[PDB]
Amino acid sequence: EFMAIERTLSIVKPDAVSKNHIGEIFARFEKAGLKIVATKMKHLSQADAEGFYAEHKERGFFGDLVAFMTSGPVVVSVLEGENAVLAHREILGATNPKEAAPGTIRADFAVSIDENAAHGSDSVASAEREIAYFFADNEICPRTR
Amino acid sequence: EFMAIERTLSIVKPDAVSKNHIGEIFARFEKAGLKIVATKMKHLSQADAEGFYAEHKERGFFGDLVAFMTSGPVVVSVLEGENAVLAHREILGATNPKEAAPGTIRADFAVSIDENAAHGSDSVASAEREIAYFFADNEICPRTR
Repeated sequence: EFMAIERTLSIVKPDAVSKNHIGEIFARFEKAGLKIVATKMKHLSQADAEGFYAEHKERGFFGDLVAFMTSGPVVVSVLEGENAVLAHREILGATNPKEAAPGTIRADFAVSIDENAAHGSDSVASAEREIAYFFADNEICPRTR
Repeated sequence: EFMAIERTLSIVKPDAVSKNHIGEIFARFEKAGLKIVATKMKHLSQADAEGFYAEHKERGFFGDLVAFMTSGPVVVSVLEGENAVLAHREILGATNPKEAAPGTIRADFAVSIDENAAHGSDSVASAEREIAYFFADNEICPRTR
């Protein structure tokens, strides 16, 4: 081990779920050495989505964001690995798919920032909050084999 | 539509989870036209596994099966699509990896029948039972987009 093991939140957003890219996206996580240690498919209620993005409730984009993130089922996951927060963001690419590097999830599975295929926690601090929002601690499944 | 839409249970077993093949296996489901309409990662308790395989509780292989299926986390999913029960079994390949056709999940991710990477429901009838074992009806997430 050379970097601290971290946990970060992934969401496969309703666009990428609807286009059946869950496996492709998961496979990218695993290829990069991250471990999926929790996952569940959910259709977010309005309150679920509003609570997750509560920091931004007064922002102009909030309504559309909440509508999109409740428009179809998502997959929420916890990814574990060395340097996971930044490693995940590297795989994801830039938040804006138009700026995302070739071969990244945003570049390959999205075209615009409003529907950009996947979420990743921005920081170690925000990951702790985001994971706790969707998962009980005892829901997370450490590897035992 | 030319065949009835069916739902079937998938389990990515503790071996394939431990070797980080969840994405690869999911991607195969989606490539074959199946939709993941529910999924969750779980570490089965002894009672969970014994209840799922209750038909076989008096069989000689039962103890080892239960030990294996509780040895690490699994991913349980519901797959939906035309002819899904048999379509899933075609992707999985023979239950015995030594008999499984090249390019199937059992052939590619397993070597022996006791730890054979993945479960698929045997029939429409057993799928109904198996899905109901792990999922509430309202847990399943129909596509809305």
